[PDB]
Amino acid sequence: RKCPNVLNDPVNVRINCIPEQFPTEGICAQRGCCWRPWNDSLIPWCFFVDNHGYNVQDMTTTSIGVEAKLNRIPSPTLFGNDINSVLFTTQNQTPNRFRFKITDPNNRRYEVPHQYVKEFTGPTVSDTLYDVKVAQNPFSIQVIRKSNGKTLFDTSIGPLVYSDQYLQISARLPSDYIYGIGEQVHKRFRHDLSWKTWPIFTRDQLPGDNNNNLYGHQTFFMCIEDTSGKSFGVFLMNSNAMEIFIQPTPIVTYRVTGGILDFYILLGDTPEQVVQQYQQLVGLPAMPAYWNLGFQLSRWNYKSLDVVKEVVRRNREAGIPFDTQVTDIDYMEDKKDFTYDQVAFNGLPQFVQDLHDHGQKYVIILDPAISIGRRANGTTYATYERGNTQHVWINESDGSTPIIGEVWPGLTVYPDFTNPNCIDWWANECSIFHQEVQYDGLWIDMNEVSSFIQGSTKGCNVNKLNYPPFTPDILDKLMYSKTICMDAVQNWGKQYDVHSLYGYSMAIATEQAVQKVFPNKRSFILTRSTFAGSGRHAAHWLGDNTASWEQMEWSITGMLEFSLFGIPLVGADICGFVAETTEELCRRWMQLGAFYPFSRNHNSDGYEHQDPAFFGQNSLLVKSSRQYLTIRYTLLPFLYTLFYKAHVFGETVARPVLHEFYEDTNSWIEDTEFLWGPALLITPVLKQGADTVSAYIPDAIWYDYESGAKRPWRKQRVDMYLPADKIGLHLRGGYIIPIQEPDVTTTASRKNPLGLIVALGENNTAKGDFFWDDGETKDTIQNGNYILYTFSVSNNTLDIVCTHSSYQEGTTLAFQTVKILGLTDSVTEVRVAENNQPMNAHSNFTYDASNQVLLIADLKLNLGRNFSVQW
Ligand SMILES: *[C@@H]1O[C@H](CO)[C@@H](O[C@@H]2O[C@H](CO)[C@@H](O[C@@H]3O[C@H](CO)[C@@H](O)[C@H](O[C@H]4O[C@H](CO)[C@@H](O)[C@H](O)[C@@H]4O)[C@@H]3O)[C@H](O)[C@H]2NC(C)=O)[C@H](O)[C@H]1NC(C)=O
Ligand SMILES: *[C@@H]1O[C@H](CO)[C@@H](O[C@@H]2O[C@H](CO)[C@@H](O)[C@H](O)[C@H]2NC(C)=O)[C@H](O)[C@H]1NC(C)=O
Ligand SMILES: *[C@@H]1O[C@H](CO)[C@@H](O)[C@H](O)[C@H]1NC(C)=O
Ligand SMILES: *[C@@H]1O[C@H](CO)[C@@H](O)[C@H](O)[C@H]1NC(C)=O
Ligand SMILES: [Cl-]
Repeated sequence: RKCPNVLNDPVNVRINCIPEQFPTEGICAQRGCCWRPWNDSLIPWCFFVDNHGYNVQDMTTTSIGVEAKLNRIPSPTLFGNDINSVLFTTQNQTPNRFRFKITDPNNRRYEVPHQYVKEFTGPTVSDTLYDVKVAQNPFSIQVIRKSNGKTLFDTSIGPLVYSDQYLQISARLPSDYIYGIGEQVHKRFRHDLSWKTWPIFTRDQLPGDNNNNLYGHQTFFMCIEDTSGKSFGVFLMNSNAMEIFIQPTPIVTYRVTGGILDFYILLGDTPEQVVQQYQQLVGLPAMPAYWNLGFQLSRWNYKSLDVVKEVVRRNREAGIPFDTQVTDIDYMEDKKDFTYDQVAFNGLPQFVQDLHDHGQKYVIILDPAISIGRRANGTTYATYERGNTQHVWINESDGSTPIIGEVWPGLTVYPDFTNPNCIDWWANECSIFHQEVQYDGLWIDMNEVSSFIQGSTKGCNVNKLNYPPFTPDILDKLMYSKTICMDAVQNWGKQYDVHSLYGYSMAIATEQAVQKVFPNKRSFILTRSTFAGSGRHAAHWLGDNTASWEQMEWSITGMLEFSLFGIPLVGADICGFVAETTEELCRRWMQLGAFYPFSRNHNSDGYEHQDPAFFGQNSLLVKSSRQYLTIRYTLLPFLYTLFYKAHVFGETVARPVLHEFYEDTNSWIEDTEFLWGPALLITPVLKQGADTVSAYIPDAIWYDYESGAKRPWRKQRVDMYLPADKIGLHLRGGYIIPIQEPDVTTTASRKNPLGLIVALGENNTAKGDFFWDDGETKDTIQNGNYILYTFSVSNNTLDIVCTHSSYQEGTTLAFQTVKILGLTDSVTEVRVAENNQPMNAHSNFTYDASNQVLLIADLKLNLGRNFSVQW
């Protein structure tokens, strides 16, 4: 009896027993599964029922959870090499965090050498939010929210399959609303449940309208259980190539090509809390330098320093705020790291001095792969000589011959960033180069790792690693496609196991380079490839996008997913990397892009210039771009405080509407607009030819940003008028945000007067806060060298409370302007008290009753002190 008892079984709960090929009766019979072909090709024709799996043999309680020996039910194999006996272990890590793993007690299988996640042995946790039930015949696990008895994660729906190069487990989930998994192009933030496959294996590929695995390896996803906001997260700690399959019910199935099963289930009262718990586990995001938040200009192939200078000149002339000039691989001599082109980039050091004189920053690209060739003068490439002497390279399977691939400079060897000696070499290369070219930050690219020859110069050995028995739906269906051989050797292990950790290890390595090059500074690291917890070391951008309306639209989902992944400094190539942009598209994308946490206009090789001033000093594009970038720069104290909260508490920066308005099921699918923290709603034009956007307005009071006027919209879908020069910007009632008088660089804006915008809620209250430090020193938060404020308004009294003050230079700044929105009662008098001394009349205010706005001007409320302001 291989089949269910009823002839018309529930099809949505069929678990595919022939996941990898078109279903045939013979293969189904040979695998011992149930054959029932269907109306279509979405529903499985061959499925498992209870034919495969494991039984519990012995189970005992430990001080921190459970341990069960599992024995395999003696059925036919799927892909060979079954592990007959397996050890199931659980850990009640915190009240919100549950962990289980399934290992081989007789063979120490590959485990991810994560540099943050720690060994756990205690302390024993008395009151957990989760209950865990383990069924014995067959083996299954149920994770239950104790408060309402709701099962969150239920594996009894399918078998445990555990074999050397194929691991499989499924879980039924309690709601139809799931978010996360990457890096792929999802198009929609909320997951399509209709039989979708998501492959995960770091890969250099242009994002497009398909399910390809792209640059990062992110298994995390979360699920909102109900309108209460209760939510949970599922994280698999495994870096092997895999597929995540989603079907209606919903059921999620993992199909993984190696390693162990090591799952974390994370409970939260809200979706934001789930994300916070996730970051608590894998590592809180790095605090960026304040300048990282400035607008960046960039393109592949400016071709000469003369062109770079002209681009800089024209955008300065237009008054485009921008902190940073980025230079791509053309700055190098013949695309070799740690060189610059003495011909086309003659005078580069003096150009960097000019940037620095204008208070601007210079960022360079670095690729991991090192040329095996000579320099242009015929001399040895010292970077390679020194790498050879230090034995820093990834080796062939022989464990002694460096593997040769190909990238930009030609044939290349690959640093093993997991090797301590390689980290030192790299730090030393960055330091040597910084004496020649005084760059301020680093963009680390092609670190999947990418290769333009398949596997290596010698091809690949035909073995089980380069050609596994199960191949997930990865692009090309070939493990070593666009990368190095699976049997290549690193300090952390075989490429088969550690491939997806290359970008992760390189960011760690480059973080240590930064500490050598810029002692005790944050600098900037932008990475292409990421793994779980990469946000602790770097920023990310969505990679090599295209100049189309669709790609602009999809960038919001892309951004939001990385927020979930705890990589808050994220954005897309504004105006589009591949292809020529149009004036309309670039103007719209500049508006939206001013509100990416990471804001950079970047262009591919050979297409027309798309920096803002190129469209004309008097263009509508320059005017619109200058205006929204000035708004961005004005809001940087607010944005920066969000990054402080991400770094310390795991809160998101660019935030899904769902995170604030989960009580409203309309927010569950909302992905064409987003929030900065809880307080600012950004609604872009995303369709060619449009001056009107169908927008969902959540259940809050909203004030138009530019005019302060209350919108007559609440908890409704509106047709928002947004003509050519307008993007939708609304402030939410109940929040107080800090601002600073803007300038064209953050270097200048940081010296300017501060202000506060109070957007009053329904009961005329509001709250918020403000973090301020030197903007650059690593560990200011750890060492307590910062200023911290809370703000609170009720009944026409603003309280400004300094809860921490240990940054003397911050003290030279002052709040000089207070704006109150939605103020319904007239103002007779404004009074100010400092440090609980008596109130003095303040004469400079304007009460606009038509607009309900109170402007209080010419204040001098110095940072470091407490104030009260009454109207
Ligand atoms: C902002 O200012 C407004 C004034 O415009 C101010 O409103 C007042 O608040 C108090 C509450 O602190 C109200 O007093 C309550 O009145 C209701 C009847 O209307 C009673 O039910 C309440 O008694 C209960 O609660 C007490 C505890 O507060 C218990 O001791 C008692 O046994 C009862 O359980 C209570 O007396 C007052 O009526 C209003 N006035 C007006 C005009 O509405 C408001 O509190 C201020 N808001 C903030 C944020 O501070
Ligand atoms: C890759 O191959 C090189 C040898 O070509 C290995 O280099 C050794 O590195 C250690 C330092 O850690 C030296 O003490 C040895 O002398 C080196 N061996 C030789 C023969 O030069 C390197 O360890 C290999 N890397 C990996 C991870 O396999
Ligand atoms: C598929 O089959 C079932 C009964 O076997 C039927 O209810 C359903 O309508 C069929 N699907 C279609 C679209 O014909
Ligand atoms: C007060 O407002 C007036 C009106 O603009 C202005 O001229 C004056 O300089 C302001 N500032 C101070 C500090 O009083
Ligand atoms: Cl810095």
